[PDB]
Amino acid sequence: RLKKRIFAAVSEGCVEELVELLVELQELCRRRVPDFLMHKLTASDTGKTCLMKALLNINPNTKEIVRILLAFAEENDILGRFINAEYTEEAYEGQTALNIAIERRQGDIAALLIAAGADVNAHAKGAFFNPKYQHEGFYFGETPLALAACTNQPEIVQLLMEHEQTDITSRDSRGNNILHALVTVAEDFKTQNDFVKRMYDMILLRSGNWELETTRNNDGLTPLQLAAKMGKAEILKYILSREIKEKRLRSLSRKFTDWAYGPVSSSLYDLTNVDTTTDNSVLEITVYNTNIDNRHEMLTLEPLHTLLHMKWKKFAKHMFFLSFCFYFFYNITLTLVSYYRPRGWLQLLGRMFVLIWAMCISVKEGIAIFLLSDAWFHFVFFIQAVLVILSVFLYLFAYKEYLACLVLAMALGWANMLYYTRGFQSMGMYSVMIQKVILHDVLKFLFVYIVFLLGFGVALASLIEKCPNKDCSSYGSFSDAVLELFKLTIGLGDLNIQQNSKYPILFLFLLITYVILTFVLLLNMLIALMGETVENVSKESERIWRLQRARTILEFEKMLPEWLRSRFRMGELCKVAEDDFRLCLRINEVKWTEWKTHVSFLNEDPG
Amino acid sequence: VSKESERIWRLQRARTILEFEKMLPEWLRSRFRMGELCKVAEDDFRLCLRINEVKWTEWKTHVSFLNEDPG
Amino acid sequence: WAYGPVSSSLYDLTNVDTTTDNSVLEITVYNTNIDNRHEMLTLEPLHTLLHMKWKKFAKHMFFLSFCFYFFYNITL
Repeated sequence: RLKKRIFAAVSEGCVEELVELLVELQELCRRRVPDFLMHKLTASDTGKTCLMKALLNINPNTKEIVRILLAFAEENDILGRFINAEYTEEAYEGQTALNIAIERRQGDIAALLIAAGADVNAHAKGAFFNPKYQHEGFYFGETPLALAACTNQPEIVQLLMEHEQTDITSRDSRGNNILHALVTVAEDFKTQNDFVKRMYDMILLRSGNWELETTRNNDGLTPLQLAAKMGKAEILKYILSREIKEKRLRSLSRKFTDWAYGPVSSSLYDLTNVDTTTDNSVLEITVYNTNIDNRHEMLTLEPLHTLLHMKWKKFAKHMFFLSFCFYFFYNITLTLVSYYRPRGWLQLLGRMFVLIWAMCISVKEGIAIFLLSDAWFHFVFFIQAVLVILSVFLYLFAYKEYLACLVLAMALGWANMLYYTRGFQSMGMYSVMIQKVILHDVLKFLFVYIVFLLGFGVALASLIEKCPNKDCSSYGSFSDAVLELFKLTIGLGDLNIQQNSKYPILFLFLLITYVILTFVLLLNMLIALMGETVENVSKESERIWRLQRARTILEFEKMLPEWLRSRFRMGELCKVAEDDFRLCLRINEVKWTEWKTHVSFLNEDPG
Repeated sequence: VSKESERIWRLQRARTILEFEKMLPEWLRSRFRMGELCKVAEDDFRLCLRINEVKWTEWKTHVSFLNEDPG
Repeated sequence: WAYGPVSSSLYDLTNVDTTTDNSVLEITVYNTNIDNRHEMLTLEPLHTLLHMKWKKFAKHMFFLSFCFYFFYNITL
């Protein structure tokens, strides 16, 4: 009944005199050696001592209870194993008094424990701090530094870094260091007020070198590629264009102004890990990522935009339109060889051309298809090529049923040219909105309409008597009924009433109701809906088209052999510091509002 | 209309849910019983429904809570 | 439960959960004389109560009734 009394007196905070008397009694009992104090001061079931039970429930009189407690612990020479005590439950392992004094936003007590000999590298390698599914657990970095930096306490970050025994480059269980943590936690502006970018900048500057932005966690990613894999588009915009104006820490930046004269200036970006020349750059990671849905804002940043534009107008234009010409001639050869079928020096060339190009397209699509909306045109290309090659196989055999496969393949190619219509911005937006429309509405409308068509078809075909003058009625079998309904929908047929029925007024009522239901209702309703969609799609058409063109550019860049890729090599070297020599990509600019005396630049005389 | 379509649809689905909940017999309804007890005060024991949340703007020292160690 | 920016509020359901004569959920839903039910079925415990009831049994019962109706109509 002593441990419980101590716990109650320190948690309730109703008085410090009670805990004073209880500690006096405890010392008197101890006067009759430190392990006794330990086992009588902590809870064995959950490892938690009195300091944690004191800091968890802070009352306006806790700064005295902490002082008295650690003073008593020092007067018996146990302060070490006491202030450094850690949980033992398999759920919050490793937690200490410092994590609790920081999570409760207490600064004074935080410094009080830091100065007394607390461990500043306490790894909270628990199951509540390294969770599996969110909303049950908080992952912050598992170090008091990262916990003081993720809950927006700059004062404690300064006090922790100004220390000596602390370790800034420590890596936790998942592999992350403090910068991977700040990248995994950064959310947005509308929901975070942009405090993580500032802590990133401060922590980076307080240790000036590339030691923190080069290490890899257990997936082999740096804070840059880690900000690109996840959708973090604000920290990426910060890191890609980070200009530092100080003198000694200028080699830490990624954009150096080097030419400025008046309002005109020529910034010189950096491309050391952004230009698809390594294992997984930031460009390839940004483009091929299909799990973020925020690629609207990540392919418009500073060097990525111009990198894509330069790659495009350097070789992707040529390769794209060359491939389009090849496809067009392949399809015209197909169409002519089919139309002029049999019901030579040049003809054999056409047939071998069709064969080899179908084989090539099928091979390429089978290769590219194993690696997965976004890429169904691969499926369409594959089906068309397979149809052509199967038809020619069956033709070289003793078969005449090849015409079906041939004409189906032909029609599929002519309807397939809409994929090569994405090379033109206007036409690209056009094709994208066509596909958006067929996804949005025509599918629902077709489902409903087929339901109605088949229902009323079987109804009308049942109402008809079987007359033995076969030209007596037109709604005969089920097929004829559904066909007459289709024609009367697209407005070609003829609506007559003397249909050999037995209840002709009922026949007329059903037909008029079908005509109403579709023609007046569904078509006009769908037209209004697709009026609603277009007003909302035209603003993202350019974005989705730009992302598709980026996919195409990076797909083409892989077909080239080694020496050509070494030959293009966007961007040229630029000595940046004492000895840096980083590749770069110059981007000129003009700004008429921010007038300033130019101090930082690489070259005095502008060129 | 597109701005109130979701509202009217949600209200219709609510009507349907509550319509279905009355067809079940007694013991099944006693078996589902959304939400679990939670001792709230000296002796309160009110049924409850937990709803987790995340807020990055209003920073404050936490004083009021039922269970000290988070689970 | 609050720890950092994450926290776990624990609402109350003593007269909001269709277990009495006329609760607040049933009164809110079956009321046909207000025309303000746009904003009353999106409040704190009502929204999640409806969502949990739905994904607990109304999904099953709804799809089962639809299947019964579809087979009845095809037989017809």
